[PDB]
Amino acid sequence: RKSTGDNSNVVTMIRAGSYPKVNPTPTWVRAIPFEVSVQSGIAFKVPVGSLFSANFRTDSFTSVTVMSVRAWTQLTPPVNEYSFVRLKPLFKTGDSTEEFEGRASNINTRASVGYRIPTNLRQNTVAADNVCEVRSNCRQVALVISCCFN
Amino acid sequence: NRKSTGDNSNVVTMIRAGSYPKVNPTPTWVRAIPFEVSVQSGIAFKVPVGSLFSANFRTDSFTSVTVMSVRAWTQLTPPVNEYSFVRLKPLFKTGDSTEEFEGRASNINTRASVGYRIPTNLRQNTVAADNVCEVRSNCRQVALVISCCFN
Amino acid sequence: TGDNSNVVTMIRAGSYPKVNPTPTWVRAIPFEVSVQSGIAFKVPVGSLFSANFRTDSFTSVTVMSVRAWTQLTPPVNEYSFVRLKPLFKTGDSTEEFEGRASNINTRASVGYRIPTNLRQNTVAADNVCEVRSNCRQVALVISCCFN
Amino acid sequence: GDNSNVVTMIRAGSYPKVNPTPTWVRAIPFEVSVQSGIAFKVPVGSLFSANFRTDSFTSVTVMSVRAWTQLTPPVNEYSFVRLKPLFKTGDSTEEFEGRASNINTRASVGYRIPTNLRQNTVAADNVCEVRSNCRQVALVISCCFN
Amino acid sequence: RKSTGDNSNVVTMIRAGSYPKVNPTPTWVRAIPFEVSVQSGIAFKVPVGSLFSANFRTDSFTSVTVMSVRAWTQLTPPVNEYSFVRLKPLFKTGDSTEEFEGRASNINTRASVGYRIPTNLRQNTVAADNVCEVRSNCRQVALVISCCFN
Amino acid sequence: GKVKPNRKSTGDNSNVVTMIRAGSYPKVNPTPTWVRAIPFEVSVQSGIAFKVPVGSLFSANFRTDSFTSVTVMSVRAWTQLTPPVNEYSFVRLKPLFKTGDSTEEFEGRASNINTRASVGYRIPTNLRQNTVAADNVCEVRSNCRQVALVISCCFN
Amino acid sequence: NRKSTGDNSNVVTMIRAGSYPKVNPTPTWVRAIPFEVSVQSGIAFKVPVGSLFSANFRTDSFTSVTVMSVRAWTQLTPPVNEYSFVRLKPLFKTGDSTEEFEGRASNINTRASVGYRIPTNLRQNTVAADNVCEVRSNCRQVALVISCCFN
Amino acid sequence: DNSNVVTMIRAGSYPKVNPTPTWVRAIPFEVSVQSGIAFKVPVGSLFSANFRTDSFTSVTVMSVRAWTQLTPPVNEYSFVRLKPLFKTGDSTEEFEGRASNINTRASVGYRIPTNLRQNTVAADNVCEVRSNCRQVALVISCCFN
Amino acid sequence: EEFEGRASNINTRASVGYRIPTNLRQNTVAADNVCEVRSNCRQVALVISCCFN
Ligand SMILES: [Mg+2]
Ligand SMILES: [Mg+2]
Ligand SMILES: [Mg+2]
Repeated sequence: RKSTGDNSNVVTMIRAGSYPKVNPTPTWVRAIPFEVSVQSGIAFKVPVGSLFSANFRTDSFTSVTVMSVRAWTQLTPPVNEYSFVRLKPLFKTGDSTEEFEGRASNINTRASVGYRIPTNLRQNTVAADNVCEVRSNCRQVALVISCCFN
Repeated sequence: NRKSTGDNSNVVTMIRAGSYPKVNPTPTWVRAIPFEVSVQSGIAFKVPVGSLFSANFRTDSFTSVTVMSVRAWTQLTPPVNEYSFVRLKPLFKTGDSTEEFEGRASNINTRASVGYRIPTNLRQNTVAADNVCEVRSNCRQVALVISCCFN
Repeated sequence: TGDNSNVVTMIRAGSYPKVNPTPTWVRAIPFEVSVQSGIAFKVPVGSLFSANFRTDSFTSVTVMSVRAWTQLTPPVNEYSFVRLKPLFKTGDSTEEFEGRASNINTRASVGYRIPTNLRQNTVAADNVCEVRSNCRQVALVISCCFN
Repeated sequence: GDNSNVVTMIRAGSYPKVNPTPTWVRAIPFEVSVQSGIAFKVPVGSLFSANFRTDSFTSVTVMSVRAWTQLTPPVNEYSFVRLKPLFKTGDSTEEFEGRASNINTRASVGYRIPTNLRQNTVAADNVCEVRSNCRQVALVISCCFN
Repeated sequence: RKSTGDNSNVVTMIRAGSYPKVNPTPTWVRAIPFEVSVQSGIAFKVPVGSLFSANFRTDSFTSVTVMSVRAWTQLTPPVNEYSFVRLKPLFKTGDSTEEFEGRASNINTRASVGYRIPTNLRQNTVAADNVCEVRSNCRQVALVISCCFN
Repeated sequence: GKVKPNRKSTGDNSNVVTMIRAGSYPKVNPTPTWVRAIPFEVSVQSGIAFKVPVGSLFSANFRTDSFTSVTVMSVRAWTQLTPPVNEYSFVRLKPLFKTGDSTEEFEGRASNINTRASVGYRIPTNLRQNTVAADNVCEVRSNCRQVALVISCCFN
Repeated sequence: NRKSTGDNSNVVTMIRAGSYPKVNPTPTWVRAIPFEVSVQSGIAFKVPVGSLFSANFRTDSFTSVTVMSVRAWTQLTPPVNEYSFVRLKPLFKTGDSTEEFEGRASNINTRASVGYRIPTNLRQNTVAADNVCEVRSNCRQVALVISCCFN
Repeated sequence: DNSNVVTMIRAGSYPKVNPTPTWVRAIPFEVSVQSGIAFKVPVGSLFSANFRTDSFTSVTVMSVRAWTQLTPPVNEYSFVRLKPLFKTGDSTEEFEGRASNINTRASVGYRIPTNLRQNTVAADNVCEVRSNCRQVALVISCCFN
Repeated sequence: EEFEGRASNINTRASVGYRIPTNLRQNTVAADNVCEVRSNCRQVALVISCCFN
């Protein structure tokens, strides 16, 4: 039968009022997953521009406030080795020297690690800027960046 | 309660991330899209859903949308001696409606406003080729604010 | 003790309200169909739009539940029965909701409710369901929302 | 049951009492033209039309009448509108008047018909006299079609 | 009288009454398992018709309301890669763009995605229709679709 | 106990597709069992019992042609046609079992000629084994030439 | 009241019967059937079900019976110097058992008894041709008492 | 108890037995009746292999119920009377019942008090039946012994 | 019924089983069979909870 309260099955009028405040191009909190190629014994600078793309619905943005960064190895490690990945946060005001590392305990398993950016270091970064250096015995690294597009 | 409320520190801190989660590069997005449409005095006007997908709204990677409710305002002044008015007639691919949700301005200098909610049992996707509602008014332009889910 | 005035009273009206000259209408529409022995009859949604029901002004409707009764006596020695197979534009069903009489002189009846996820609009060209019966006519009472 | 996502059987019983032409409580919006200094008699027939889904009715029990000035007033003047209820058993002499305190704003007033006077009216009957300095008055009539 | 306040070991009479409502062809809520072949870099469209088959006892149905969809990689991934799988729901009233993706964190383990269809999109579907686009680096994906046959 | 409160409702619902963080591949079964009330009719001669074949339960008309076995739980019967002139309808059921047929004659008679007669019987749990198309459910005697059955059973 | 000292009356009364009820001229009747069986030394005797069906038990009208529990007693004195004993090996059409539920008398002049219950999942009907169990005993006769459900 | 295999019974002394016990029943059987003529129902009708009671020679009747088994004469509503009978003395009641729908059975029954519940053999009569329908259906609650 | 079970790790066994309802727990002899077994693996290992009698 379905209820009649009221009635919940047909269009109903909305007693709107004054025109509100609008914004066609609002912000957007997201977790952007993407991968990068990494060489052995060399750090790779993760460019912020990768966060802007139609593949994420974010190419309408030009700046992004990074909150946290997480990385997983995306390919198998060398023979006899265990996957490992490292993150060195970068900042326009001053690059860091931390090497947040994670090593797999099962060769067949990924190695993972992340780092949170404190509030006092949460600013906008443009495509030209770099998020962090990535090091890994695996040739590709899977990244998942929590950030705020604006 | 209270205290730290998480971490609240001044430098980067490690995250003991684990197994690669479930991700989605192209998620959904619930939005309130504002956009205008020109109208003539005496003729209805079908609002194309294709107006909701546009780079002006960041809703450009989408091809389908589920509309929840529609609200309309007269964007321009009415003719001389008249009070603004605006009508909305919901439209559905399964069967157009005959409602004419109408609102009128009680002050000539003020907008007319009206809107309608779409019940859950009629909230299916619409693409660019589909329509939303017929709009009537004595004002030559109508401002729409449409609550919908992009997917 | 519950009566108000005996003369007209003023209404301190305000700003012109939101109005709708053509509202919706939740109804229970009764109508009959003619059914042949052993042949299913597609009930046309267009039957619901008619001045006989004050619904000639609608072109769409949301059906909620369908109830059916046999309108005429069944064949000799037989008991009445009636069957409803829901029909949907998105995918016809194969259910055969059947009710039977226990007294030859009595009507057979059965109905089916439509879940909220399948309650979209239908126009005259569409069909509600299939009807089968040993009786030659079936009386239906369709609960529906005109809009 | 609502939680169901498919059709479910109904164990219907006796053929119920039915009515293909039921009644309907409505708020009917429409406008009427008015000349300066002349009262206009509102016809009940303006309530029976396929613009209101009511062309299938012939009688209606009016409950309350509300009016708003639909067009601007004369220069220098504030809008006003009056209503004199009319009844077949004897017209009234009240002039329920409302005025706008801002020239750009509509003037509004309405009256309630008491229970004892809520009888049917037909297309030839008249609801009330409308007076106004604006040339068109919008009316909303809460009534019961039957 | 059963067996004196027990479960009884004998047939017992039922005082049946009027002939009830009946339905020889009732609805059926099911969780259908089946596999689909997926190649590299291309999306496969899952045909709703795969749900109608005598291998699921459902060849008597011509329409079905789908509720949820779960995918699992059915074969091992390419050398050095971690399995993954994506799911893009499809609807007649408007295909979606979500690429619900799930990856494996162990090369020898499956990757699992799943997505639920809201109620307002739970309409029937026939064999000619489709359910979703499947992507995966594995040559085959196992699917378990929770649906309602009617 | 105290199952009185609570509500759940999946914490309300939404309007768009949502991800499911599925896990391991579950256990599955493409050809599961099915509990059913199967309605069908059988023709009866006057004063001659008719053995109801179990094979009637397996038919595409009931969506069960894919089953070759079934466990019967309860049998209910109704006279499907009018009785003889001057007679009140009646129907008898005699349960049949492979391990030993019964001699019961569960009988129900109409108290109005225009009305159906009805009766049914319940199979105890210690007799609810499987049956195939060739086996029989019960005998059916009646004064009406057709009997309507509704057999509550579990298709496996 | 009414008839003055009714309810527990010494007179006939009227029953306001209604619709004709569901009848069954051949119900089931659960029983405890006592009967004897002759036994030879060192030889097992298969007890036939068709010993439950006899006008001596009013059961000549049944053809099938569901056995629930079997009980046995030595019906004649045992050999010289011996204590009575009796053994039961349950038999089933779905598969014969190998148990030997045995009893013995602690006084030579006293009967030896024993029994076994049939679990629910094994309580199907049995016809005359079938067997219930095997009986062994040093006494030339055993008395039985079977709890069974005729139908 | 709750198991799936035979279990032993620690039986004791041989118990009291009875191979031919009593039996409480609700025997149904039909009898022809002529118009304006009462029919004496024979207790013998209660002893038959159709009821499994062919082994009883006596029975204690407790209550008798009757339903018209065939349709009534044209224009007439069905009815049926019961007159209890006893060896110690026949009664003169006529517990009557009349159908309120020509298509419906007429029904009436009577209950026997404990002081009149002695045994009756085949040659004994339970009651006289009268009706306008040529056949009457009887359900007798009785204790076979 | 075809009660199936698959392994989420290639190196790991796939497992599944079925319960027999009380009403179907009769005796079975050597000639009888218990169930059919299908598998892509060449050898399957069983564990049958049963009551010998
Ligand atoms: Mg790795
Ligand atoms: Mg005005
Ligand atoms: Mg009669």
